[PDB]
Amino acid sequence: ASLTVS
Amino acid sequence: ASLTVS
Amino acid sequence: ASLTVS
Amino acid sequence: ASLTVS
Amino acid sequence: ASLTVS
Amino acid sequence: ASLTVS
Amino acid sequence: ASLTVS
Amino acid sequence: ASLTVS
Repeated sequence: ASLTVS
Repeated sequence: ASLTVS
Repeated sequence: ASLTVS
Repeated sequence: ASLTVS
Repeated sequence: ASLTVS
Repeated sequence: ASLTVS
Repeated sequence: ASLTVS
Repeated sequence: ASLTVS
């Protein structure tokens, strides 16, 4: 699972 | 901007 | 899922 | 401007 | 919703 | 520095 | 959510 | 130095 922020 | 969780 | 703001 | 949640 | 950069 | 989104 | 770099 | 994401 992933948490992506940009 | 984008925050993604999955 | 996503939160997008721009 | 746009806020999206899905 | 809020996007902050600083 | 910070990028905050919520 | 928060991304910090310092 | 630090990279913090949450």
